[PDB]
Amino acid sequence: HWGYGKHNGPEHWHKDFPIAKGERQSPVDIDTHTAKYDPSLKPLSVSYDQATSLRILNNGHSFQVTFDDSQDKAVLKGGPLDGTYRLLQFHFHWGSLDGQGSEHTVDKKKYAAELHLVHWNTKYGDVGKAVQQPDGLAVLGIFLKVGSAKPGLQKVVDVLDSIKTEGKSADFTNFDPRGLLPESLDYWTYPGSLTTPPLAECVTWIVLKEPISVSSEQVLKFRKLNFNGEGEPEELMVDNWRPAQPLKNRQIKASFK
Ligand SMILES: NS(=O)(=O)c1ccc(NC(=O)Nc2ccc(F)cc2)cc1
Ligand SMILES: [Zn+2]
Repeated sequence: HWGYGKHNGPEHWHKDFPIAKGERQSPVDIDTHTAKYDPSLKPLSVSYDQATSLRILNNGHSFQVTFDDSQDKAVLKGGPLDGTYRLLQFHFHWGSLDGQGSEHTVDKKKYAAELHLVHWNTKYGDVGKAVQQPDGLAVLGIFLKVGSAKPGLQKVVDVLDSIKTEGKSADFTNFDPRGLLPESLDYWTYPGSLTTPPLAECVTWIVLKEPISVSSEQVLKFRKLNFNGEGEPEELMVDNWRPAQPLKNRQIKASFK
């Protein structure tokens, strides 16, 4: 099926998911001097104090930390959003080299990785229903640059050895995702899509201005994961990012000046 290689990568996805060429595809380049400050945008409300992490898992295209989304526990609200969105999972996209790896870009600049905190609109009842709606998901995107270590990321780094290959998972309870956030919650926002198949056009994107810094040792451990399953020819899980897509008839709004 689909992946990030030369014969199944982003240039191939449209054949099984024709919405790949749709009108609100993600990621995009954020042109900072074309994004307009919108003074009617509210501050984001990130309420993660009650977050309950469950598992960490290699799904053959990234690794994901999953949360209990059966109650309002870890929710995103405010910003451009109406209503309440529950945190379901987070995952990353990263490169083979530090100059590439993010999905969104900023004035064509690529960061070393990008964190996606995936939330779904509780008015649709379950995530499967939400992905069929134009306002079903809100993904909070955070850029990673290589510099100083991110202490809140180390517990994730520590366990990646135990989920090296596709299909492996581990208990990952009591993880606090607040340790992955930068200081500022200033943000760009636009309407877009999932960046992996099925590429559904169901996402309000909220991309934070301020990257987090992670150490070279931390991102190196990302690069030691495998796309393949156990026992099969080792292909390093690197460059699992979709490139920027046409902005088409969309405006990116900034919450800052
Ligand atoms: N890389 S991204 O845009 O943040 C993203 C987030 C979520 C998905 N996929 C997803 O959530 N699928 C899903 C559908 C129904 C379910 F019940 C659960 C998951 C794909 C890309
Ligand atoms: Zn993602």
